[PDB]
Amino acid sequence: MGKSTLKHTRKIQILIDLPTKDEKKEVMDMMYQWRDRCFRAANIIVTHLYVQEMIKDFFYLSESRMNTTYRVVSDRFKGEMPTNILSTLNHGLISSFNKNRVQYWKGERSLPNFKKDMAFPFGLQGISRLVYDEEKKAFCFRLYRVPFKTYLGKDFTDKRMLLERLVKGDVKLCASNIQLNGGKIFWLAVFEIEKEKHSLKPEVIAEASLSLEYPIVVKTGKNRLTIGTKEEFLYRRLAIQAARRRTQVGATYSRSGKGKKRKLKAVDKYHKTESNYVAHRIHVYSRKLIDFCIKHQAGTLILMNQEDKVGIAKEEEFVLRNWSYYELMTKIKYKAEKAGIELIIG
Amino acid sequence: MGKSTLKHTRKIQILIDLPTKDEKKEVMDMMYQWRDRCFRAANIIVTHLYVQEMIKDFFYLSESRMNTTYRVVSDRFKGEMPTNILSTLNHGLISSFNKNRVQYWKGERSLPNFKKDMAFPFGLQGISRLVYDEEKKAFCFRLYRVPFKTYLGKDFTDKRMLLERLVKGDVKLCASNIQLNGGKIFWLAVFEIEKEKHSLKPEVIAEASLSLEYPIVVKTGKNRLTIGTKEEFLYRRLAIQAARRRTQVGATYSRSGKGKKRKLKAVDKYHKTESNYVAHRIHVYSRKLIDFCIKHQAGTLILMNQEDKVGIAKEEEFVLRNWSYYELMTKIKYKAEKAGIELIIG
RNA sequence: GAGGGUGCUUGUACACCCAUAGGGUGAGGUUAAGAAUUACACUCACUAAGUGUGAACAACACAUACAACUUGUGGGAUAUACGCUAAC
Ligand SMILES: [Mg+2]
Repeated sequence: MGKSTLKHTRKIQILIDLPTKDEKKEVMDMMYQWRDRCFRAANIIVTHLYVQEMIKDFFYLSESRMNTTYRVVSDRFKGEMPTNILSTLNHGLISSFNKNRVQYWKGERSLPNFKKDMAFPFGLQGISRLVYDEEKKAFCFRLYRVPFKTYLGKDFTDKRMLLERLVKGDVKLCASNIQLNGGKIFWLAVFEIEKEKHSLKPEVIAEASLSLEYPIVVKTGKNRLTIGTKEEFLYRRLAIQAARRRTQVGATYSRSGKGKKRKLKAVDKYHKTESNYVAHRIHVYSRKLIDFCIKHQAGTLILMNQEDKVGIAKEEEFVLRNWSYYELMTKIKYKAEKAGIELIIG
Repeated sequence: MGKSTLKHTRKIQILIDLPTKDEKKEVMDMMYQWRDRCFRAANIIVTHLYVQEMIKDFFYLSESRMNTTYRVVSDRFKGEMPTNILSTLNHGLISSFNKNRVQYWKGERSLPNFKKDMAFPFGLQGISRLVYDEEKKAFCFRLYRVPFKTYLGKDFTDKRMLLERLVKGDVKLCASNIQLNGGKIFWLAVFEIEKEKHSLKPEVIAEASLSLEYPIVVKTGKNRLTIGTKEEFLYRRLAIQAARRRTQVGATYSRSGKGKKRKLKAVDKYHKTESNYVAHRIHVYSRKLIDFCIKHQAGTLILMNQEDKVGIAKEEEFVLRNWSYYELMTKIKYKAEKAGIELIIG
């Protein structure tokens, strides 16, 4: 079933917030050792859990589920590797194996050997002091008593204000991972955002137009969305017309005397299919327009129409022509009134 | 004595020799079943081998095999499929894993993942009663007590002599496989064919360069040959790419509600068309290069990969990019090793 | 009219067909609505295609010029192309 909360996966840049470069090098090598031990532990856990699962087929093997494996790996790596990271890795791998057990038994998928370059996971008990510093103009935190800062760069994307509510507590932080790539340290962070009931805000405006290059163009707030293309909308129509043309040409050069209905029923069918295709196109474009209005909570929509240059002359042609091409005004009004959107014709 | 033979893979189409279509469909269904069971068995083989290796590593750090893997795949798939396929699959996977054991423990490689669309193996013990039939104009042979006839058609020179060599026993067959594709059965045979003897003078050197506005330019002495044209490699491929992009844009409102396979049914054609086209053009160029080497009795050919102005800045580009674009070096190696011509890189 | 079928596999063209094939469906899954029912770049699968004989959507026979022929496969909305498999 669809969960009441959505999940967003992002990749922010985490950097050592320490003054001395020697401390930075120490933290870097300790992170690298962390990833090495994480790989070794993860491979050992996945193979051991496979052995415990496949006790039937391992007859030739010469001699809850958390405790034995986690403790064995712990005593193997006590003092040289943090314990909560092992706990998070073990929990994640057991979740994955419980998910893919059937596939592994049937033989569809082989056992994925986690390589040395795995993005090593970390739990909630490891991260600390996740607060936004205005003096540094960035987010800062403490991972396992190691200071760290965020270098989001020239990012205008959702990550910044995601972290804003995250430090504001509106978002629960899931089991996230630290990835190392080419000396760059990223935080593969999974945020759980509660799906608030999107209330159609009556005060925010939306403008929809019948452009020349795109059939529907919609503008709402600081976002613009194009709906289809002339080529996409016209490919099937051109195919239908070409089929009609070749059928008529073949019939005109075919054998007569067998009835005119047998000669033109294909042409009539092709005409009907062309009309039905355009109707389906109108339906799907209107559906996407209303859907975009729903997700942006645009409670007010205007069909800004034609009027431009105070009565300008006729151009080449308008894709979807006017608002009354295929009852398009009616279809949009219908889907709006079922959605809960007031409509103002323009 | 050194190896005087080079392994070559051949695709021989095989039709099913039963009178009516009910038996044909039954045997085709059984053959699909064979392929599916082979993929499952191969995956289980790889998982078991990796688990064995990691358990050995675990036991070493804390403080026969072929028979075992063959036995486990047997008892998992006895009676539903022939037995020779599983043994050859076992032996091949064991050879590959014994070769890559160090990398797999270290972690620089990912464990193999076999899918439902693989060729399944069979050894030289599968072919029985291989004889040319005069009434049916085909070679007939029984593979695991299943009759099969060869569909060569207009191949009165190439594969008709290689298989006529097999019945006499002059040419040896290594392990083969079988591919199944859209109602067609293909046999992928690995033949050990001796190298041709040609009059080659090692003193004469034919210079070939991956440069110019042509794909590969070769010359020696005073003769020159340009292998292919830009309009036949880059521009034609750009047409496939542009058609694919148009199809991808047009697939957002293609037939929806039927999964991503059908919504992308038109896109997938151009991914195989472009791959096949480039693999054929590289084949033709790689053959037209070794052809010029053979024609003037060139004993060794030099491949100068760029090396322009001893490390100069990047120009726009020259066709074919580098000397391993689409296995052009990997392909040139075998056409040189068989011919006895030495290959020089630079 | 693109693109496909048949002409051993791959490529170019070629004769005959198919082609709204970016289409027409079916099964499973998720979702909303009081319902009809919508949806699903969710999973999976089916379906058109040479000539003569032949009752037949059985089968058989016939069915082009040029070159290659170390292979199979996964991912790829705007990531520039990456990885798995056999062999030397
Ligand atoms: Mg064909």
